[PDB]
Amino acid sequence: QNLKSTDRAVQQMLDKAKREGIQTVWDRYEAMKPQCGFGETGLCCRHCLQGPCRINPFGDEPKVGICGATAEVIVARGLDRSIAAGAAGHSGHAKHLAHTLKKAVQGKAASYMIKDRTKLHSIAKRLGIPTEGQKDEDIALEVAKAALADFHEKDTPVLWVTTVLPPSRVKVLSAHGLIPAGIDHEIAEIMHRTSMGCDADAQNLLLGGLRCSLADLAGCYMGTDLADILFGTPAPVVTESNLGVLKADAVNVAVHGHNPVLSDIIVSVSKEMENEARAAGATGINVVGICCTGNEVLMRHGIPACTHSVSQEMAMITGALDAMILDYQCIQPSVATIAECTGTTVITTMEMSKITGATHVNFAEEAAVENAKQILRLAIDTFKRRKGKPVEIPNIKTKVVAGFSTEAIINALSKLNANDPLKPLIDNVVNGNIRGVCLFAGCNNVKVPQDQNFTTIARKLLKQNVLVVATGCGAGALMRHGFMDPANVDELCGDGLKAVLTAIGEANGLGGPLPPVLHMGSCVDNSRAVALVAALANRLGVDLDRLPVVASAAEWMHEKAVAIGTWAVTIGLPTHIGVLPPITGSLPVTQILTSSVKDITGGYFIWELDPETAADKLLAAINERRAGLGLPW
Amino acid sequence: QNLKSTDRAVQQMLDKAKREGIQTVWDRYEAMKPQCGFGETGLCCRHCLQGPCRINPFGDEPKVGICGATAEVIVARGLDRSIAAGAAGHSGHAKHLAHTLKKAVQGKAASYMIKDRTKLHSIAKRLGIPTEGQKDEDIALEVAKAALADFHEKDTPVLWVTTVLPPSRVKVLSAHGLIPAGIDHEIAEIMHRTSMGCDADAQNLLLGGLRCSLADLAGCYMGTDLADILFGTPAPVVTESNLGVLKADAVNVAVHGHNPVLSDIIVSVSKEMENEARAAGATGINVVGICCTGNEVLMRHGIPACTHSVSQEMAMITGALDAMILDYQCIQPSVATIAECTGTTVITTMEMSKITGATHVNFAEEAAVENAKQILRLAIDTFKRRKGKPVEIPNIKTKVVAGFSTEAIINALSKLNANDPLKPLIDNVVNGNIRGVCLFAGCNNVKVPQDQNFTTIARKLLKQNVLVVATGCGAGALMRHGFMDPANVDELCGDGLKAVLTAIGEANGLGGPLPPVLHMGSCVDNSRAVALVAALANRLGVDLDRLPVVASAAEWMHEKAVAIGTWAVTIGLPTHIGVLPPITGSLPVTQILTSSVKDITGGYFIWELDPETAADKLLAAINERRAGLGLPW
Ligand code: SF4
Ligand code: SF4
Ligand code: FES
Ligand code: FES
Ligand SMILES: [Fe+3]
Ligand SMILES: [Fe+3]
Repeated sequence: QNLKSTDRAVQQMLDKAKREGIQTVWDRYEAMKPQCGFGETGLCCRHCLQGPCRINPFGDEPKVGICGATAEVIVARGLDRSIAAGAAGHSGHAKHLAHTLKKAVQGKAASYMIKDRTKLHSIAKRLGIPTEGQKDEDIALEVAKAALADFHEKDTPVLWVTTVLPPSRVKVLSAHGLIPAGIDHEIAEIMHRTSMGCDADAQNLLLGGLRCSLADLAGCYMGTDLADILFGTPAPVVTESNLGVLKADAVNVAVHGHNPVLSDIIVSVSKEMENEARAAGATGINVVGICCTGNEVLMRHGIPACTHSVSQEMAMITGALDAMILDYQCIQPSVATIAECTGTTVITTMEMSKITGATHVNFAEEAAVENAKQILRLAIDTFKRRKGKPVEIPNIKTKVVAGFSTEAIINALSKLNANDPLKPLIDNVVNGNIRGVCLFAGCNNVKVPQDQNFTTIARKLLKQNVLVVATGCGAGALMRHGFMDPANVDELCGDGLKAVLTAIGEANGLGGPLPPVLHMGSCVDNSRAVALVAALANRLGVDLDRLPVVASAAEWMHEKAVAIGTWAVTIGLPTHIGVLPPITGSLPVTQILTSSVKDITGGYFIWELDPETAADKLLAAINERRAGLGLPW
Repeated sequence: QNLKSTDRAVQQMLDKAKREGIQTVWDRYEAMKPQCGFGETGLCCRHCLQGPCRINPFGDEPKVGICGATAEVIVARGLDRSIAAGAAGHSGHAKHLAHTLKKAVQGKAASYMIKDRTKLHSIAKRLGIPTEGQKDEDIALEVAKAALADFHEKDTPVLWVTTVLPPSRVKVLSAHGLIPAGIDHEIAEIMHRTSMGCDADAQNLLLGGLRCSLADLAGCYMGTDLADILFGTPAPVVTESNLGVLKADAVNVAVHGHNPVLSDIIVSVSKEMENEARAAGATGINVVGICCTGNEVLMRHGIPACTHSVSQEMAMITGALDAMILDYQCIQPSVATIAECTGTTVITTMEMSKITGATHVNFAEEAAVENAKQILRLAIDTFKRRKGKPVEIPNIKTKVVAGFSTEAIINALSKLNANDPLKPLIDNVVNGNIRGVCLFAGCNNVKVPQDQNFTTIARKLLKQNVLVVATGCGAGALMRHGFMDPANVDELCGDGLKAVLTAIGEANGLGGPLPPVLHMGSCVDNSRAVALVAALANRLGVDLDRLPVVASAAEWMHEKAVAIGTWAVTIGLPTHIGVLPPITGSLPVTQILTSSVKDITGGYFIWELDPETAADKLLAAINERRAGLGLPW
């Protein structure tokens, strides 16, 4: 079972699933072996009804697509569509939040409001929206309208690219024609250019994909911006993670998906309803998080994280999960079938994300509190039906200190230097206490024993004094293995890094260090790491491709994560990936993405299966950046 | 060779390609056999890096995707993305024309202008744009701005859906939530909902696809609208088709692709340059058409059609094609490799559609005449290099009467009834002279002997008095086999149909009938058949799913054609397809698309391999509609 997951709670539920005959993601993976080598290498195309076409990676025919498409065109077209799909997910999330903010300040959804007035005004300043003499509701309406305008062509490019990156970076991108004209405009243009008998030049195609990945960055950044306005900017919090946060005597309700627009309301209304749950025999309503919508309410409210990604079925296997409330993205559709065995009420809430066999509740922001009550009452009914039923909740959980928004990080640093908060961080980079910065991002993948790459790489970087920040299911992996617990700083961190975490924590009224890893939030909150790295770059007067900053999508899965990895390279970062993407069938495309993209953006993909080898390559990349600044290493 | 193409000129060039060792699309198809059965059935998914996943159509495992996706989810997701890709192609074409019209009336591209003032004003009326007291350039600017606004969400739905379909049809679509909110909005939403861990309900997924297909209809209709404003509404013309329109002593220049924005200019400037071509020893510049941009300038200017679709390489094999001028879509990238053997100068012109090994000329509307000259001079240089070289142009061509825009059809009918032009057509439907209407649309496909389905089905429908209209490469197939020559009416048409074609032609100052098939233009000009059928429906006071009107995408290939077939079903038409789409792996999805979609839109797909059987099923569908109106049959 430790070949499936390094998480001991997950291993325990795998034993239970095995003996109850419940099929899991790992079983479905095993039944799929051996996987198709054409798809694995990227040498398959189904973009027209003359296909499917394939190309032998080596040997005799087929050597070319029926229309004449070469291996390098087929590979670049397939990658481009996965970037566009990722952009469409992060774009759709941001768009829904834009409509919510607009409804809120137009008096149409009273359950929503401007919660962070500081954030609203700083965004409006960043966009060049006039604030002084304006009402908040009119500033916010201007911000929401500007958000919606970035989806289509207009007289400006996408402002959620051009106003978030260092001006030098924008000029480098603009010189290569890489600035997006509109978010949905770029998504559609990718789909057009990759359809049959259109773009057939690998380099032209990949430049389109880099541009589409910045459309995805815009959507990430807009989603983070709008969610902070509506629900508050995260600040440091303490909570717990892993399956042991479930409680047998409570109504256990998981929020699962990505968009917190309803899950933040569920959090609020669930407090309002403890009495109704006590009347059914529960201690209360135990809201817990799965995947990124769980990260959202962990970051803002300290909702304990139940589990993540590949292991999400295991929360049901406990027998104690009474409801699973879904919005969209990364939800294994298997949860709807598994619920018939485990008793869980699986509930979809979004018009464009339904699952056959789940109960659907048509959430509308105008009726959000009423919907949350209808939903939580289904959860209460479910808890009643398992009166007397035995549960197996693994008694396994970790302490999690989280909530490190970029504003929180700057604020924490300001306690060492009030008027120059970034300087203490840069000082310890220069003198070697901080070797560099590594962002862990992206999913788990069934192909990789769960969390194995994240923890192995992080363990080695931390001992080498790398400052480690994490998002999404990378934060999930680290948090479930103790990397967000300050009590483990002594074990995990080098002396230089420990010294810095201790000074910052001691200066923030804690008598203890910051945690070994800084949790910066959900996948769209990868935009927070951009805001931090960009601010560091602007303070040093250099572009991002000169900073000792790297990223590792160590176990990545989703098209969303492919987009993120690509815009990490596009904004200038050495970017490690721990699962082969479908590009090895084309050496020219692999060469572009792993080497020659350096000459365009200064970033590049680092393709490494072995996590120990990956850590060495990440340290080498961090150290080359150090040498380019003339730092010792 | 007749197993590859029923076109005798194509067969002759296949012999030449074979003996010169030049590989063709048919050779590349043969080298790809046997094709992958998982892809053929739709039972493959690569939407995340845990894949590729596949499902055995029958037998033991794998039975489900790794994430839990069922066969019906995987099949519906794959179809949805092909619809979105099609929508993005027709959308991009329309969008480029919208920007061109805006540049033209803003004084920025003097090579473009309002050429059809009648069309501009009728579109503006249809959209509710005020005309009286307004300048043309300000009406047109309003029309262009409204075109661009249909790509994103606004306070109205896509007007290029709601103002083009009968009001009853709009209410039926609106009741099922099928009206698009924005063209690129729907494309992105499809990409989101079909990414991993999102929509997992076949019916929900397919309803999204029907809505996205109407986004494609909007783009088709907008593209036709804008092209008519800019370049003129087609009116009946006489020309020729097939490889024999090439001339050994001329500079033979093919316009190839879909967007006529440059190819219409090439037509104009090529006249301006006969002397420069004569100075190099040519008789002149012989502009000919390939695929839909060729249809565009055939419809408006009588440019002879050289060839289409699957056979496009054959035009090069003659040795006489000096230049091939490409915009985008349906261009076999093989033309760039083949040119090294045949001497042809292959020229790309659009930023997002390049082909490795082709010469790229960066066309801009602001510099259109200068670009056309640079391009035509490359063609002249090429003609010089083949001085004395022998060519093999098959002496095979047909007479083509074309240009039947919906306005041209109404005008032609008006000569039988000035104030009620549709009535003569409806009269002969009622009394049986016209059994019904069949639209042939879409591509050729290497899987089907070229043109075999189109001609076989058309031959049987025409003898049964069906009025046949055609677009795209369906018009190409019919025109290259003599179906657009009035001299063949006696051979091809039933007595009822012949009587009507004769009366209309005789009443239009011809002493001869209309051609056996009415050529209504390019693939976006499928919107013209919609405008005609909608006008017929509005005149009878019924919805389109009550008219004896069918469609046949008899040899379809492109994702664009998948979108068209889907919106033909969505607007209510029985729609035959001649190549299996990747849906047979899911019986529930096949049942929805072939039967139960009837209960939503009244249209349905007719899946039939055998063209003789297809003609019977199309006649049966036409005759059931007749019976529903109480007509004899
Ligand atoms: S687009 Fe080309 S390579 Fe892809 S399926 Fe069609 S013929 Fe094959
Ligand atoms: S989305 Fe599901 S079915 Fe598709 S590749 Fe990923 S795991 Fe497999
Ligand atoms: S041949 Fe297996 S992915 Fe297409
Ligand atoms: S297994 Fe062949 S199309 Fe994927
Ligand atoms: Fe996740
Ligand atoms: Fe074509």
